[PDB]
Amino acid sequence: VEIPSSFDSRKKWPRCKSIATIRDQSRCGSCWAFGAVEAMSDRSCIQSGGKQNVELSAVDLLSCCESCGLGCEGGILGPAWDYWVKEGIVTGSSKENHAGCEPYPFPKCEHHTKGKYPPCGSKIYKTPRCKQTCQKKYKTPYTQDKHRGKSSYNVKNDEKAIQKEIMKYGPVEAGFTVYEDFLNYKSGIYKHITGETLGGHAIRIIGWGVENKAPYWLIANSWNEDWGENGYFRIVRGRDECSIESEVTAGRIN
Ligand SMILES: *[C@H](CS(=O)(=O)c1ccccc1)[C@H](CCc1ccccc1)NC(=O)[C@H](CC(C)C)NC(=O)N1CCOCC1
Repeated sequence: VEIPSSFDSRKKWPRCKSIATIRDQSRCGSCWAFGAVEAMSDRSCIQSGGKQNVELSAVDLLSCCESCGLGCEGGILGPAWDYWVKEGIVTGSSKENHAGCEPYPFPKCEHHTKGKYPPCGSKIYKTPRCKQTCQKKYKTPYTQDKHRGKSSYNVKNDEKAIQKEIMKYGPVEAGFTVYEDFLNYKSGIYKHITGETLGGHAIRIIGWGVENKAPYWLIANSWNEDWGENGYFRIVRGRDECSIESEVTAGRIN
């Protein structure tokens, strides 16, 4: 397949409401779980021809996956996608939207950037308990609100491979190395220039493009709409910038 100079999953599959959604981890290192449930939400819709049109619960995956790492202290992508395939994940919106089986317990906050929400600050919440209980207004039992994948896999660390994957099957989750200068991002095409490592971050790649000959990946961060470019950032594409092409993981419902 020929790869177009630009692609945006929001524009290809606009009936799928989750794709254009920007979420917020709040004061919790749950990026690993957000990147997953976001991409799973997008993909469940894309791959089902719009039959599933849900927001999958971040807290269910964060709190219930025992093999996924340390919860709010950080996680592991392979087991997150495996949990979706084997156990599945229920529905659940942000705290503020109070929708679905298990909405997120934690409120929006500003992540090292200016805005209308309270600053997140440096402290992290304890990983929520695995409650296995839909909110009282949601009239489906927890186990019966589960959405399951069929397969999961890591994507080849090749630019064209990642592009074909996104274009054909939907947004992917991707891990990358976060350096201090990432905290200072307001807009533009990011590359690492200053600052030391802050570990890793997991996000959702929704597309790609090119501006003034500079190619980039287009990515949804999970730090609310006030961070970066209305919740998104762009990063250099084609040079494994901060290992952005080397930790891609996704999966399929069928
Ligand atoms: C999310 C990244 S983040 O918090 O949104 C972020 C932090 C700083 C800069 C930019 C983004 C989590 C943070 C986990 C954390 C780390 C240190 C203190 C508290 C919480 N990152 C992860 O979950 C990563 C995911 C990988 C795919 C990169 N994993 C991770 O941090 N760990 C793996 C499990 O062992 C613990 C560490």
